[PDB]
Amino acid sequence: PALTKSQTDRLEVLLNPKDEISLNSGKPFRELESELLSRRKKDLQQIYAEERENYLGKLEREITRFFVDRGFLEIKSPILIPLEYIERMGIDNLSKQIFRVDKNFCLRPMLAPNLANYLRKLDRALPDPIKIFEIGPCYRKESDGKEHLEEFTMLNFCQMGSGCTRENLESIITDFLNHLGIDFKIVGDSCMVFGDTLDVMHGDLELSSAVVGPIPLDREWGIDKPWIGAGFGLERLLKVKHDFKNIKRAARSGSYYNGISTNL
Amino acid sequence: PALTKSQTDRLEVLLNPKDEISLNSGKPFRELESELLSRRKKDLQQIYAEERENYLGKLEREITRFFVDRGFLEIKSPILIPLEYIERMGIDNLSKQIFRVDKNFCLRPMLAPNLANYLRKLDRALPDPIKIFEIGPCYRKESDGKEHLEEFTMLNFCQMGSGCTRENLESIITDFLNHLGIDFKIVGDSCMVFGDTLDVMHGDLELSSAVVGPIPLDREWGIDKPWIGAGFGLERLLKVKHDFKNIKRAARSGSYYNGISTNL
Ligand SMILES: Nc1ncnc2c1ncn2[C@@H]1O[C@H](COP(=O)(O)OP(=O)(O)OP(=O)(O)O)[C@@H](O)[C@H]1O
Ligand SMILES: Nc1ncnc2c1ncn2[C@@H]1O[C@H](COP(=O)(O)OP(=O)(O)OP(=O)(O)O)[C@@H](O)[C@H]1O
Ligand SMILES: N[C@@H](CCCCNC(=O)OCc1cccc(C2(C(F)(F)F)N=N2)c1)C(=O)O
Ligand SMILES: N[C@@H](CCCCNC(=O)OCc1cccc(C2(C(F)(F)F)N=N2)c1)C(=O)O
Ligand SMILES: [K+]
Ligand SMILES: [K+]
Ligand SMILES: [K+]
Ligand SMILES: [K+]
Ligand SMILES: [Mg+2]
Ligand SMILES: [Mg+2]
Ligand SMILES: [Mg+2]
Ligand SMILES: [Mg+2]
Ligand SMILES: [Mg+2]
Ligand SMILES: [Mg+2]
Repeated sequence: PALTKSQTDRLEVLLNPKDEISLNSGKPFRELESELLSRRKKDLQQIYAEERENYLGKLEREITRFFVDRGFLEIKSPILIPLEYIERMGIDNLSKQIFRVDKNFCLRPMLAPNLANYLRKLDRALPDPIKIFEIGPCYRKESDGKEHLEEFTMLNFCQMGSGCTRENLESIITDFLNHLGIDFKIVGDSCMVFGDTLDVMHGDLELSSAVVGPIPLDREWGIDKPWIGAGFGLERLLKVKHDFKNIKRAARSGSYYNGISTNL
Repeated sequence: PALTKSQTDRLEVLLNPKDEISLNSGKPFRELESELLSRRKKDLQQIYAEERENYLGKLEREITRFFVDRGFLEIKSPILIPLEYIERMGIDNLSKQIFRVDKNFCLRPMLAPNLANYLRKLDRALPDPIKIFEIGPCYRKESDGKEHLEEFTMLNFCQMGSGCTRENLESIITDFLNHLGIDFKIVGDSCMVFGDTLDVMHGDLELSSAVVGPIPLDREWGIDKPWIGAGFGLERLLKVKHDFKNIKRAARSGSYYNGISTNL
C-alpha cells in the first residue's frame, strides 16, 4: 500500500533525525505511526525525567555565559520599538517584513538599533572598549521556508572603541562557533542597512551577518568610534546542532518540544 | 535656591534607593547632579568590571533553575498569538489592553493559553502529574503608573493531575518566594478569566494571581483534570528586591541598566 500526502506529513512530523526509518518501505502507515509515536513518547519522557530544559532557553543561557565571561555586558532591551527606528536605520519604504503595532511602534526585526543606543550611552560612563550583547525575540514577515521563521531569536554582540578590527571580529566569531562545535566559513555579502557584511555560513545556511564599522549610518545614531558587531539566529544554530530538516523544530512553538512533536 | 520640576526629575532619575541624599537640602542642583553622576558611573563601572549580568535575565535564569530542579518542564512558546485565544479565554470585548498585530494576531497579555495547550498535549505523553512553567515577555496597554509596564515579563508555573490542591499551590508559592527572600501574604481576589484567585501580595503590591482549578473555562481548552497555576511579574519581584520607587527601573529599557540611569 502507498501512503497519502497526509499520512507522509504525519510521519514526517513524528520522525526525528536520529531515526533510520524508511517511510516508503511498504510497511503500513499504522505500524510506522505506532513505532514513531512510541519513540517520541519515550524521548519526551526522558527529557521530563532527566533534563527539563528547553533548547532555546538553554542555548540562550549558554551563549549568555560565553559573552559575560568574555567581558560583554548583558542587555535586555525593548522588543516593541518605535517605527521611527526603522526609518533611521535606512530601511526605506525588509520594510515590507515589519510587523506594525498600533500607529508608531513595531516589533523589532533586529537588535541593532537598541544596541547602537546602548553603545552611545555607555561610552559616557564605561572604560574603552565598550562590549555588549543581547539575545532575544525578533520578528519579520517571511515567505516561509525551511530556514525562516516569523518569530525568531537573535544574538547580537558588538564592541566600540579599541580592538574593533576585522581580525578581532573574526576571532570572536571563531571562538564562539568553536564553543558551540559548529563548523563555518566566512563569505563576503552586502545588505541595505550596513553595506558589506561578513556572512558566517554553514554550508548554504547563513548563521550570521557581521559588520566592521564605521559606516555612514553611524552619524544618525550618535556613533562616532570604530565598532564591530554580528547578529546570529539561535534557531539556525539549533537547526545545525540537531540536524533538523525544518527550522520550525527549533522555534517557539506549541507543536514541537526540543524537536519532538507535541501531537502524540 | 529652589529646584525646578525639570531639575528634580533629573536628580530623581540619578538617585538610587541606597543613597541618603536630600534633594531639597539647599545645596545647588549642579553639585547634587555632579555627586549623583559620579556615584552612578562608579556603580555602572563596577557592574561592567565584576558582574555583567542584566537583572531581568539573571532573575529569569534563577527562577528557571528553581522550577527545573523541582520537576517542571521549561516552556518557550510564541509571544505573537492568535486573537482567537483572547476570545476563547473569556476576555469579552483587559480586552482593551490587548496590542493587536495585523488582523488575526496579538501580543500575548498572559502566558496561560499557551500553557493550557501544553498541559493538554503533554498529558498524552508524560506521567502524572504534568508540571510546566514559562518565563517571558507579555504585553498590556496600561494607564502607566509605578507598578504597571506595557512590556513586562511573566512567570507562570502550573501543574495538572494529582497534587493539584490549594495547599500544594500555596506551598510552591511559599517555597518560591522564600527562595527569593520576599515576604508576602495571600488574599482572596477575583478576576474575569479565572474567577476567584489567590492573590500573592507584598504590602499593597500584587506579585501574583493564582488559581486552583478546575474551572468551567477548562472545557474550551480541552483541560479535563484538576490543575493549579500562578502568574508572577518579574519586574515587580525586582521592584521589591531592589526597593525601586518606579517599576520602569526594572523594565526592558534603554533608559536604565540594573536600575542605574543610562543618561550619564
Ligand atoms: N526570518 C528569520 N528566521 C530565523 N532566523 C533569521 C531570520 N532572519 C534573520 N535570521 C537570523 O538573523 C541573522 C542576522 O539577520 P540578517 O538581517 O543578517 O538576516 P538575513 O541576511 O535577512 O538572513 P536571510 O538572508 O537568510 O534572510 C541571520 O544571519 C540569521 O541567522
Ligand atoms: N502591566 C503590568 N506590568 C507589570 N506586571 C504586570 C502587569 N500586569 C500584570 N503583571 C504581573 O503579572 C501577574 C499576573 O497577571 P494578572 O492578570 O494577575 O495581573 P493583574 O491582576 O491585572 O495585575 P494588576 O491588578 O496589578 O493590574 C500580576 O500579579 C503582576 O505581577
Ligand atoms: N543587525 C544586523 C546584524 C549585524 C549587526 C551590526 N550592528 C550591531 O552590531 O549593533 C551595534 C551597532 C553599533 C554601531 C552602530 C550601529 C548602527 C545602527 F544604527 F544601525 F544601529 N550603524 N549605526 C549598530 C542585522 O540583523 O541585519
Ligand atoms: N494567567 C493568569 C495567572 C494565573 C494562571 C492560571 N493559568 C495557568 O496557570 O495556566 C495553566 C492553565 C491550566 C488549565 C487551564 C487553563 C485555562 C485557560 F484556558 F485559561 F488557559 N482555564 N482553562 C490554564 C493571569 O495572568 O491573569
Ligand atoms: K530521520
Ligand atoms: K513561533
Ligand atoms: K534614595
Ligand atoms: K520596555
Ligand atoms: Mg532575510
Ligand atoms: Mg542574508
Ligand atoms: Mg544577513
Ligand atoms: Mg491589570
Ligand atoms: Mg490584580
Ligand atoms: Mg491578578
